[PDB]
Amino acid sequence: HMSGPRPVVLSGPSGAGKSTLLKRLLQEHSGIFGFSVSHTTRNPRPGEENGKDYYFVTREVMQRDIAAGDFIEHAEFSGNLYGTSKVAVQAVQAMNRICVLDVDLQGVRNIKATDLRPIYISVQPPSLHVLEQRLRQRNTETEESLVKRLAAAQADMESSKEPGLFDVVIINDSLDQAYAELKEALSEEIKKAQR
Ligand SMILES: Nc1ncnc2c1ncn2[C@@H]1O[C@H](COP(=O)(O)OP(=O)(O)O)[C@@H](O)[C@H]1O
Ligand SMILES: Nc1nc2c(ncn2[C@@H]2O[C@H](COP(=O)(O)O)[C@@H](O)[C@H]2O)c(=O)[nH]1
Ligand code: ALF
Ligand SMILES: [Mg+2]
Repeated sequence: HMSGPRPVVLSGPSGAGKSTLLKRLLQEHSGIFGFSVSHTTRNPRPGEENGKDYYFVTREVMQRDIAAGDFIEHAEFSGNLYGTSKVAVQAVQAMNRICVLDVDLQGVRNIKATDLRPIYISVQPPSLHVLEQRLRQRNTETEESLVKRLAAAQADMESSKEPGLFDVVIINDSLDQAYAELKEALSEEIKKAQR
């Protein structure tokens, strides 16, 4: 489906601030944005809610849906499966809202190959050390997956500099500043959606 406004793809390393920024955006502008609820096989963290943060499913269920053709894209990240189902995006488009997707770098490259035509925004930590500090001060991950996520962060941090890959790169040093720059990147779309 290509009806509705231009979608927004938000990416960046684990722990960079994607969820925090998107939660703020959906709170302030709940009438114009909607969140694509991805499927994942990873376990929920305290406070996460099925059908809101993710559809938390088993690998068997995820695989059956993949085999059925139910996903726009999927990827393996730090030992678990993640994916954007067709219905997750179509539900937001049906409501005439701007669909916001939170995906990894593989997901960005996957979505580039679709007809979705989004704006691509990368959210970056000030440094890898701040990232690790932020990730560990949450400690929702095993050491093994913290290692994998810190490695993927470096690999994907470099690609944020790839010309033409992202439309905007936002360094999340101060959350208030990053959130202003998020809305700046979307200001024309927000104005159109409001009028
Ligand atoms: N500007 C900031 N300064 C300090 N800590 C932050 C900032 N933004 C987010 N955090 C913290 O960093 C952690 C990771 O943020 P999160 O939004 O979960 O990252 P992601 O969704 O990109 O994996 C969270 O515990 C959050 O409270
Ligand atoms: N490719 C892809 N990546 C996703 C999807 N949902 C979440 N991710 C990504 O998977 C990584 C891990 O997410 P987390 O486990 O921290 O919630 C993040 O980079 C996040 O953006 C998805 O549907 N598709
Ligand atoms: F989006 Al994350 F760790 F919460 F990469
Ligand atoms: Mg997150």
